[PDB]
Amino acid sequence: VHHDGFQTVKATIDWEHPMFKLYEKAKRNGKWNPADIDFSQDQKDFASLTSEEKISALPLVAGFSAGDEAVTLDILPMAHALARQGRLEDVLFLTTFMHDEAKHVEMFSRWQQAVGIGQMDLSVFHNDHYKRIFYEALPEAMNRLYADDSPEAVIRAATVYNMIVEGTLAESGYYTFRQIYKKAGLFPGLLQGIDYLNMDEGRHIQFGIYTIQRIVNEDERYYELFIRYMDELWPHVIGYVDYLTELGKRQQQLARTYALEIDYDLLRHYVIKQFNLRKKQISRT
Amino acid sequence: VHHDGFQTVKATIDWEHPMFKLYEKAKRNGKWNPADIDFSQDQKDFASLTSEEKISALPLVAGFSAGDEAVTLDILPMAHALARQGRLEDVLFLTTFMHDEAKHVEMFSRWQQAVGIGQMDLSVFHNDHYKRIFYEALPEAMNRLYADDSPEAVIRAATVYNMIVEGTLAESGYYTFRQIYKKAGLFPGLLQGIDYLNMDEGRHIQFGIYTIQRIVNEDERYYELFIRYMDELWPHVIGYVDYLTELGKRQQQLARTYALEIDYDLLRHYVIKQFNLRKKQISRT
Ligand SMILES: CCCCCCCCCCCCCCCC(=O)O
Ligand SMILES: CCCCCCCCCCCCCCCC(=O)O
Ligand SMILES: [Fe+3]
Ligand SMILES: [Fe+3]
Ligand SMILES: [Mn+2]
Ligand SMILES: [Mn+2]
Ligand SMILES: [Mn+3]
Ligand SMILES: [Mn+3]
Repeated sequence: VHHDGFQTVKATIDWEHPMFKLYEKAKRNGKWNPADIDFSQDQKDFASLTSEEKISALPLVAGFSAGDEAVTLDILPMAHALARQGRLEDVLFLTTFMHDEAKHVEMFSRWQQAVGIGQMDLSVFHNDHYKRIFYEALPEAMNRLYADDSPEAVIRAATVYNMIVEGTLAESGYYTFRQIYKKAGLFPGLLQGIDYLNMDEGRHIQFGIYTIQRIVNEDERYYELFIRYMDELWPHVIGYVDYLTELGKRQQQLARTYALEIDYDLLRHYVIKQFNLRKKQISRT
Repeated sequence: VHHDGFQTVKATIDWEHPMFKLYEKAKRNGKWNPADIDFSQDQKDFASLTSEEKISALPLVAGFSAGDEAVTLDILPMAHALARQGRLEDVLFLTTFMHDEAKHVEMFSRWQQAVGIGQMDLSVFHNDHYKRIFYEALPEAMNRLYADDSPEAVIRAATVYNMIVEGTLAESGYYTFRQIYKKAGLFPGLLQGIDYLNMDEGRHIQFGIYTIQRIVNEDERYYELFIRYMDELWPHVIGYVDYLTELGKRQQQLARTYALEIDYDLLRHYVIKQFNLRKKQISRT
């Protein structure tokens, strides 16, 4: 439908808006290019591994590659809905958000190509719980915004995307990568990429916090919805974590070879801790 | 609706896709930040001008500020429609496209703020022809893609957006800016910004060419649609150009002060030339 006018003709950008400030930071801190990462040592590492060691790393890469691809596609409805509400500074920031996720897809796909597994179908490592989050609940909640941009809908979208997928699962994934392979001295290019992703992610999570809090600020009963939507998804979060844990416990050879005492119970407590601290970053009042 | 799978889990990015190549170039060539442009001399230039000279530059800035704001909002349906078709490399490139346009909005709005006209409503310089393109036909054609992503719809969207708004009007606007103010030695920060915009724009127009040509390649009868949609919009293109020309001829003081023989007939022929050469970049066969 028609534009009735344009904010930067009638006035200017709201230079003090929190999302204009986050946009400015995204530009300053978002120059990294996956095409510049040197994966040559990663190719040698992967080739040096036994078949049993090779498998160890793939479940986590399968979760990230599909996850980054899903969030690249699935942020578009949020950008649309806030655009239609006239939230110009949010939209500007979301152009950095979307471009970040494109680079994330690129990074994991470059790693897979470089180490020689691009032709391998890693979908085998998505269990039913993962599919419920990433194949279903995430696209459902985001696409809803095209026909329903009510405060409830927007809260639910930000909860699933920014607070669960990013703020709980992605953060725990970055922590897991470091805990395992940074210890081993394995895959330096991938770990460089992970550091860049984890930096981008701080802004993504802050968008979600801002968005949920500004709706809760209008009506503190939306706080209860936020908690409810977090708890609805917890069973699939932990069901995926338990599945990856079980895979890790069955395939021990990378841990033994590289003298990693992989503390799966500690990783599980990191996930629980992530989930709970995301809840605490939203104030009921 | 659900994701049935993910290309970068089943396989990898198509590294040879023309739009992955354009994405790669966008990252290499898209580092500029409007926040780094020094507008201090532009503020002094604008203040030094008489009121009659001040007005001269505003119609063109009004056209660009609203135009960049419109295309920032209005590219989202294209990204959605190609995402839903599975065209992952197009989507990756379109994240650079969208972020470019956000910076363009930012750049013009920073200039307006710095020279002291942010509080002025520049909508007065949008005549009926401009409104028909930017307030109506552009959003209509792009939003259509949400419910109709047929080859006809996609061709029409790319024609209005990439071939007319960008490939005809924007290009002619950049040329006009240089012809007038680069001559005068006026507004160095704005002209730095214009050079960056004009560089981004080359990729935007190439997206539109790629998109229209790949549909024409399926069925050369779509070539006739492309020409028809270009000719439908020509009356509003030139009606806006004639309006800006008339404003230029009535307010002569900047030209006299700065010894610019502004050749409005030459600018008009540049627009006609742009329109015709965009037609020629699509091959019927
Ligand atoms: C073995 C302990 C389990 C640790 C949890 C690992 C979760 C893997 C992460 C996969 C989903 C990544 C989502 C990315 C979202 C984004 O890019 O914003
Ligand atoms: C006086 C001669 C007329 C020259 C034509 C000037 C047209 C002004 C341009 C305004 C529209 C700009 C659209 C920007 C689109 C984009 O950012 O991709
Ligand atoms: Fe993210
Ligand atoms: Fe453009
Ligand atoms: Mn289960
Ligand atoms: Mn007319
Ligand atoms: Mn990501
Ligand atoms: Mn532009």
